[PDB]
Amino acid sequence: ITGTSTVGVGRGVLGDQKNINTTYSTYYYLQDNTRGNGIFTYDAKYRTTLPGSLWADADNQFFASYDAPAVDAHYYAGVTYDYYKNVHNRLSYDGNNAAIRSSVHYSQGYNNAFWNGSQMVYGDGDGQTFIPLSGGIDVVAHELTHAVTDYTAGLIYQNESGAINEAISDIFGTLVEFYANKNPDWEIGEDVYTPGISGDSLRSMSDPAKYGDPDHYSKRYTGTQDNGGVHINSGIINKAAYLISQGGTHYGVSVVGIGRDKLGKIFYRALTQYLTPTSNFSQLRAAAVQSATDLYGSTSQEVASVKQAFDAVGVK
Ligand SMILES: O[C@@H]1[C@@H](O)[C@H](O)OC[C@H]1O
Ligand SMILES: O[C@@H]1[C@@H](O)[C@H](O)OC[C@H]1O
Ligand SMILES: O[C@@H]1[C@@H](O)[C@H](O)OC[C@H]1O
Ligand SMILES: O[C@@H]1[C@@H](O)[C@H](O)OC[C@H]1O
Ligand SMILES: [Ca+2]
Ligand SMILES: [Ca+2]
Ligand SMILES: [Ca+2]
Ligand SMILES: [Ca+2]
Ligand SMILES: [Zn+2]
Repeated sequence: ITGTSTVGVGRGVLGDQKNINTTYSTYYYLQDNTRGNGIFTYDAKYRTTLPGSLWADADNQFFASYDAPAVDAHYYAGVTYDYYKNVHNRLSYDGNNAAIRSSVHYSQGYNNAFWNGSQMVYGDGDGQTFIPLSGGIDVVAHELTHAVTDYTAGLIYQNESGAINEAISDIFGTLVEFYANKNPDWEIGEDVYTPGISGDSLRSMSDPAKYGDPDHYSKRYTGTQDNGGVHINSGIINKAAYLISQGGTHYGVSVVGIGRDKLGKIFYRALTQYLTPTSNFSQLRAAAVQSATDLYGSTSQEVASVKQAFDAVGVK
């Protein structure tokens, strides 16, 4: 909508207060004009018609329980935009400041979030498996990274290319979480997963096997569930990325960590320069090696650590 840019305040899913960029035109809309061509947050009103209604508020104060998922989807979309612009010089998910749109209150008791090819969508959870999923910055960044992937490598969402697609979203979801620097970890979804169970998460990058996901290529799932296990075999790549950044000895193979920033530069370059829709795990290794070579040289520790990490998870 056309209006004047202003700043509101509210509370997110976890009860934390934050300011949000809004637009005033009779009502205050969750429309942030300070980033690219706008960040727009919508209310699906417990239905599945998308995008729903652009979120309208009468007084620019968003402290109602019903407001919280919108606050966080809107705010964390902005953080993720900032990450890609400030860290990778990428303007929104298409590189040309495409508008970022998010809908919350999707359906009833919906225990998931997703990028639908045009926008992000967040369920409220059922209060047992999940609370509203936009409360997790790694979830928000995970989904928006799917958009980045769709506009760059275009990894098909099945089998190994789909598992890479998932891992990329977990990797940059985590790197955005570290970028914002509020309780950062190498776990996925911990902030919105199982409110009645402490210390758990949906996936682990540091130890995928914690939740039954493979941490080595020999353990990859080869059935048909989950589009060929795209959320399962992602653990193999998540572990490799974790090792590149943090180091460790995995199945007896030692990896010297090079830190989160260099992990991001290597995998972002791989994603945007070398990966293709049909890339498999072995092609990802080559892409990451070439990216590290571009950035730091063929004889660098960085290239060495990329090789060790993929060796450690059995990807040749
Ligand atoms: O879980 C939902 C909650 O996030 C919202 O605030 O009010 C409706 C609930 O279904
Ligand atoms: O209570 C909710 C209210 O906060 C919102 O503004 O409109 C929908 C209602 O369910
Ligand atoms: O607020 C209620 C919400 O919790 C549920 O998801 O659908 C019915 C609504 O009235
Ligand atoms: O999937 C397994 C899980 O069920 C168990 O609790 O801990 C080990 C995991 O491999
Ligand atoms: Ca209000
Ligand atoms: Ca965390
Ligand atoms: Ca996390
Ligand atoms: Ca939990
Ligand atoms: Zn995903």
